[PDB]
Amino acid sequence: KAKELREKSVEELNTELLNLLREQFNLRMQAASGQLQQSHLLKQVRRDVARVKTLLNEKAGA
RNA sequence: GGUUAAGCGACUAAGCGUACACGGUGGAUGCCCUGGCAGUCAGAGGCGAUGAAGGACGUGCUAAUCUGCGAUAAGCGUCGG
Repeated sequence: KAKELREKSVEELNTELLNLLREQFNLRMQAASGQLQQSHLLKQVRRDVARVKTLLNEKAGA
């Protein structure tokens, strides 16, 4: 996914980041409620957030 | 054969002893090595304010401990195998 995400800019990657944070919250609410079933989506979204933050820190200037 | 008298007198085991058979307990002996000990031949001889040694807390689909890791948290990018 990093190859696709490198095309995006600092804005439109922050938007992506915030959207994955919203999705992570919603998955957390379903999971904690005990009505998620697909328990593996939490690993998927967390690693996606880590990827977006890595690309942000790369494009910051360092 | 009957009665009496005299003499002698086996068989008892509440428990115990010894022998043998079979058991219980217990964890020696034998065999074993993912642990150690002593060295040889090579390395390396340091880490730390770019925050160490060592820790607390946390981190999973996780209830706990160990291992790894640090709010990007059993992990993120890139390059090779």
